[PDB]
Order: sequence, then structure tokens, then C-alpha cells
Amino acid sequence: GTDSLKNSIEKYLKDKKAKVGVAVLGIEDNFKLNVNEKHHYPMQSTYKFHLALAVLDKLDKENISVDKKLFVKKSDLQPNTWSPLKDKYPNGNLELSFSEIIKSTVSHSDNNGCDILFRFVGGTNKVHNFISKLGVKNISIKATEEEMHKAWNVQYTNWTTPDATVQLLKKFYKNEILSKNSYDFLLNTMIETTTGPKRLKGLLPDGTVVAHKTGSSDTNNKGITAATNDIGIITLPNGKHFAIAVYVSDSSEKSDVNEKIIAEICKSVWDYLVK
Amino acid sequence: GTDSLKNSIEKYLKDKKAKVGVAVLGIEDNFKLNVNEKHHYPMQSTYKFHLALAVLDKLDKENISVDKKLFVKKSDLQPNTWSPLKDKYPNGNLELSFSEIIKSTVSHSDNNGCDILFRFVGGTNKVHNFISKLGVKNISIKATEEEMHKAWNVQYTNWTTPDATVQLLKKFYKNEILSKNSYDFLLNTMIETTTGPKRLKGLLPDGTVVAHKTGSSDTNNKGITAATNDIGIITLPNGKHFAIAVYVSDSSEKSDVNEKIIAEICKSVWDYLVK
Ligand SMILES: *C(=O)N1C[C@H](NOS(=O)(=O)O)CC[C@H]1C(=O)NOCCN
Ligand SMILES: *C(=O)N1C[C@H](NOS(=O)(=O)O)CC[C@H]1C(=O)NOCCN
Ligand code: NA
Ligand code: NA
Repeated sequence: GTDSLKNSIEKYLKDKKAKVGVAVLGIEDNFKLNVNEKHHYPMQSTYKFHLALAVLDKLDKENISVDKKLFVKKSDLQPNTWSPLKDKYPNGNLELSFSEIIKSTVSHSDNNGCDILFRFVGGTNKVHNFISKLGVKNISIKATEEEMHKAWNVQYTNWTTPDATVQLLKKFYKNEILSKNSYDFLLNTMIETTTGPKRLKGLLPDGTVVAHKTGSSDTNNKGITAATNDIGIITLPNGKHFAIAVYVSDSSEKSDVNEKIIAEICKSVWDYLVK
Repeated sequence: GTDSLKNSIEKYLKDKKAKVGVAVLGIEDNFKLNVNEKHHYPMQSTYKFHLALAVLDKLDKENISVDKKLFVKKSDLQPNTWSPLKDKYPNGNLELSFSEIIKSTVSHSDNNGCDILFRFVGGTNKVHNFISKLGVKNISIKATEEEMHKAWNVQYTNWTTPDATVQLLKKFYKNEILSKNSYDFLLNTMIETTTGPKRLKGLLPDGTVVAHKTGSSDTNNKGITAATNDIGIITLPNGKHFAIAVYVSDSSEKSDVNEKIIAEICKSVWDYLVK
């Protein structure tokens, strides 16, 4: 039962030197599980999911095709950050579609793409309000990637509870947020995600569909990695779905262990739900 | 004359809110120019040039082909840093040649590749000593990319004078450091560099050969960008060469202006040397 799975997870976490937030919500059925869920966890790149929702909603509502192109200035592509876009287009100063920018932002976690889209959409407070007005409490979106890169503590202003994340993912999945078209596009993009292959996906059978979004922080001079996260919707072998979110925060563990925590917890929920 | 070029550069720098270090050394002739050269500038990624020298020297001396492969563990490919390798190989755990790793490290500034190679070569102190024993004073190599990412001030321990950089580049170029084979390989790799196209190269004629290596820091909460650098060897239209190094340090300027400083100073030296 849910209780026993939960006790298994808590016992697993006993000897891990990190503050680990877990939530699971069945999509089609009533399954629900929360562990350490009343803390505020730094989202890092996970909030590119939320940004993508606000962007596509804005494109939908204002009737703007995702094939329309922004001019991406050289200066939008900062060297001082994770950015496959910048490596693909080192000169910048070119026209890129919303589609290409979103795909790089979500599937490849582009930091520049993220901030290009915050600017397009009208800033962090626009996304913060958008998510809020969907009826999901306990998500704070306050800082761009550039803002977070300036100072360690800024990441903690972009925070969430893990149960708000899976409430949001479930709303998304049951297409309560977007048009059909934009829904399919974001969903595909999340399945096509290439980052964190040994996180949620790490110990599930080969080929399991995991539509997800990672996030990761740096480590400070005290050995603390603020955030090692993965959030997503996973397809069970009978075609049903669950939303899951895991936040490994303020960890003294090494990165292999931080990812393993996510993979093992996910594997434990998977095993329980398949039966 | 050299003096007047120098006064032009100093006058240019007058209204730039940054501490800018410049050195130029003719390769074949006696041209020499230094501006603010007695300060210690944070190298950032420029020190991947120095690392590559130590690596190739170690491969040369120990008779190890650059086509031999390291096993790159998942954990060598940290998500929390600029890394085209990691995006190309998200699962990690594969065999990569020294050649592929060096190319990504130098030409595409891979941070993971850098630290993989520090470990191969035997650590920062091995590279520090190697450079020292070449007869080039005033270069300090103390910290890996992972070490620098933990704390703001760590970058200042990897420091250089700009005239040590061009002394080093000149030694390299006149093939006083490596075997023929490893020389050609590093030189090609530096020409194939794709980063910072609007730095040294930014205002020179199209097609000018610039064998170079960039580096860039983050910006802190006070608006200071610690480092915006480019170092290289440039081919004049009569086939002669000059080494140049520019360090735009502790700048309150925006990134466009920081790069422009490098491009305009380089353009001024180019124009003087072509005549
Ligand atoms: C996201 O969390 N990012 C961007 C990128 N992707 O990582 S991942 O989403 O976990 O795969 C690199 C890590 C992180 C950063 O934003 N890293 O920058 C350091 C934080 N100031
Ligand atoms: C090098 O300076 N790097 C690595 C990468 N390349 O930039 S570039 O060499 O200027 O083109 C990104 C910037 C920089 C970093 O190491 N960035 O990380 C932040 C410093 N802790
Ligand atoms: Na931060
Ligand atoms: Na640093």
C-alpha cells in the first residue's frame, strides 16, 4: 500500500546526506504519495517546464505560430552558462523559431534559451502569476538564469513544493492548460529530453516513456550541492500514467549518489504501481 | 611607432570601466607592446591552452598516441558547467580519444574535458610546473574548472600577466615546446576554435587566420564580470605572425562592450602592423 511504499522511501533516505522532496500523483487514478513535501526546494532548470507552459499559452492566445522567429542577438547568447544554442550558433545574431528555442530550452536545458523566452513572455513575474492563476499554490518564480548565476542564494527564490509540481504536471497532462497543438508539442519535447538519463529514467526498463525536465545546481565551497532534480510524467506498461517529482536538495553527497537517489526512488514507485 | 599605438590604446581604455591587460609580441620580428601588464589577470578558460601543451607533451614523451581513448565516466561529465561533450554524450560512460577530448576542450572550451585532462596529466600543479620549467614566469595554475565553480574568488588563483601569455604563445609557435605532430595538431585546433568570434577576430578582415583561446567568467551581484579574455597568434597578410593577449578584467561593462574592447584593440594592432 501507499503507506508501506512511503516507509520504504523514508528508510532509504535515512543515510543520505541531503534533504529530499518527493511527490507522486496518479494521472488517471487516485494514487498520491508525498515525502518531505512541506519544504521549499530550489527548482533550478525544472522551471523551464513552467516557462514553456507560459510561452506556449501566450503563443496560443495571441495566435502566434511556433514557427515564427525571434532575432537572437549575440548578447542573448552568454558564454558564461550551459548553452547548446550558443555552441550551435557561436556568432548569434540570427533568426530562430520559438519551436527551436523551446526545444533547446526544455529538452537540452539551454540557459540562454530560457532567458530569451522569459524576455519574450514578459519576465519572471508573468510566469509566476500564470502558474498561480492555474490554481497551483506553492511555486515561486522570481529569477532568470542570468540572475541565478550572479549569486548562490538566488536559486532559493525559485522554489517549489514537490506536490505543487505533480499537481501542475497532472493539469498539463490531462490537457487542462494548453491547446491540443501546444500540448502535443511540449509533451513530445519532454519525452525527447536528453539530460539526466540516470535520474528518473535511470533504473526503469529500457524504453519506458518518461516525459521529463531536469535541474541541477552548482556546489559551494562547503561541499553542498543545492539541487539535483527531475520531474516528469511516466507511462506504465498498461498505458496509464503517473506524475513524479524528486528534489535532492542541499546535499553533501556526490553527483552519482544524488542521481541514484532519484533513480531508486522512482524505481520503487514504478515497481509498486506495476504491482 | 610602438609608442604611439600604445598611447592610442591607453586613450581608448580611458572611459572603459574595467582593468584591461594587453600584450603583443611579434613572432618573426622584434615588435613588442605591453599595457597594464604588471597586474595579475584571471585566465579563466585561456589556461586550457597551457593544459593542452602539458597533455600533448606528456603524450609525446611517453609515446602515447592521441588516438588512444580514455574512459569517460558519467561523473566526469558534470551537468553544472559549459560542456558540449556532455550534450553530445549525455549518458557518458564511453571511450573517447585524447584527440576528441582535446579538440572539445580547446576549440569549444569544454569544462569537463578540461578537468578530465587535468586528471590525466596529474593535476594543476603538474601543469603549473611544466609551464614554469619552459622558462615563462608569471603564470599561476592552481584550480580545476570544478574548483573554480565552487567559489567566486578561486578564479583569481589561476592568474597571469599578459606578457607571460605572449612569451608562451611565441615559444609554442616557433615550435620550441612540442613535437612536430603535436604542434600541428594544437595549432589546427586553435584555428578551429569557434568561441569568441567577436573578440580578437571581431574586426579583422574576413578570413584572417587567428589561432586562439577564449575565456570568460561569470558576473557577481555587484555587476562585475571578472574576466573576458582572448589570446592567440594571428597571421598577417604577408605571412608573418604576431602573438596577442587581451584580458578585460573586473569590468562593470556589459558583455558586448567587453568583447568590443578586445576586438578594437586587436584591430588597432593589426592596422599598425599591416602598415
Ligand atoms: C539547469 O538546472 N541548469 C542548466 C543546465 N542543465 O542542467 S540540468 O537541467 O540538470 O540538466 C546546467 C545546470 C543548471 C544550471 O543552470 N547551471 O548553472 C549554474 C547555476 N547558477
Ligand atoms: C571558460 O572561460 N569558460 C568555459 C566556457 N567557455 O567560455 S569561453 O572560453 O570564454 O568561451 C564558458 C565560460 C567559462 C567558464 O568556465 N564558465 O563557468 C563559470 C566560471 N565558474
Ligand atoms: Na543561485
Ligand atoms: Na571562481
